[PDB]
Amino acid sequence: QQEYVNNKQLDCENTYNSTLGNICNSIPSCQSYLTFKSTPQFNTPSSISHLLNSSASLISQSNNISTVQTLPTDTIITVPINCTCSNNNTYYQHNTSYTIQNTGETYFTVANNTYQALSTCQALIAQNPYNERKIVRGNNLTVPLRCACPTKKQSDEGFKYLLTYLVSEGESVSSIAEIFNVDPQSINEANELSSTSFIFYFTPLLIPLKNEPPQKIVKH
Ligand SMILES: *[C@@H]1O[C@H](CO)[C@@H](O)[C@H](O)[C@H]1NC(C)=O
Ligand SMILES: *[C@@H]1O[C@H](CO)[C@@H](O)[C@H](O)[C@H]1NC(C)=O
Ligand SMILES: *[C@@H]1O[C@H](CO)[C@@H](O)[C@H](O)[C@H]1NC(C)=O
Ligand SMILES: *[C@@H]1O[C@H](CO)[C@@H](O)[C@H](O)[C@H]1NC(C)=O
Ligand SMILES: *[C@@H]1O[C@H](CO)[C@@H](O)[C@H](O)[C@H]1NC(C)=O
Ligand SMILES: *[C@@H]1O[C@H](CO)[C@@H](O)[C@H](O)[C@H]1NC(C)=O
Repeated sequence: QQEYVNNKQLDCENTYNSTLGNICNSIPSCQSYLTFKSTPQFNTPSSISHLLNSSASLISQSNNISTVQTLPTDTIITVPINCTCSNNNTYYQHNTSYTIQNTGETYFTVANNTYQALSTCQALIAQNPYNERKIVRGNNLTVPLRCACPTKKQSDEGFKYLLTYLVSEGESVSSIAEIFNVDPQSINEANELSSTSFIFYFTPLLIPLKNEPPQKIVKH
């Protein structure tokens, strides 16, 4: 289980435990997965791997695609990543780097737009030295991407991986669970939600997996 960010990552002026990162509460190193929607700029295994610090061969393997193909805009892909503990072993995160392309970008646009909510403004503020009001083109940010490793309880239940899923409008825990062939209660467990809680678009949600994720993700 990890606490759900619950749209606290919209409130960049305040610090919330969940927005600083998933807590290192299990094994210190594991294989994990992110998801990512291709865009005109990030439309190939090489460009996406560079942004997210994965490899083109891993993306090719996980999605059953060529390492050199383009992807139609808005294709959801899985991205295999290491997940390990960082910052005095406090957080599970996967580090990557991002150089600001245009002055005007902010910690929020980096976390929410460029990285599609795979990180948070608060984690970027906490883990970088730049004045949040004066970020400029060329600043090279460390971006702590959200991931986790299964807890002992989840492993005992048969979960091999956790995958960080990006919620879109019109999804429910049941529709997301159908993608991965898991019980939605296991998604609730993984995110410290109940069947009465809500999930929100443009937030990351951990999906516990018994097997590798499907090679093609279709929301509906
Ligand atoms: C956040 O975590 C710390 C230590 O883990 C502790 O203050 C408490 O459990 C949480 N509270 C707040 C206000 O963040
Ligand atoms: C995993 O960690 C190794 C060693 O730090 C690093 O070289 C590699 O880029 C990482 N790969 C992924 C997919 O996270
Ligand atoms: C990830 O980035 C943080 C913040 O700069 C750093 O403290 C940590 O050592 C990094 N972990 C790596 C590179 O494995
Ligand atoms: C990729 O992740 C590894 C740790 O797994 C880290 O050492 C390396 O600095 C990262 N690369 C980038 C470009 O941030
Ligand atoms: C967050 O990013 C999405 C694209 O991933 C964008 O559509 C949305 O406008 C951004 N959220 C805010 C509050 O600006
Ligand atoms: C930003 O830093 C990373 C390592 O933290 C490095 O791999 C990358 O080349 C740097 N970006 C630029 C544009 O120099």
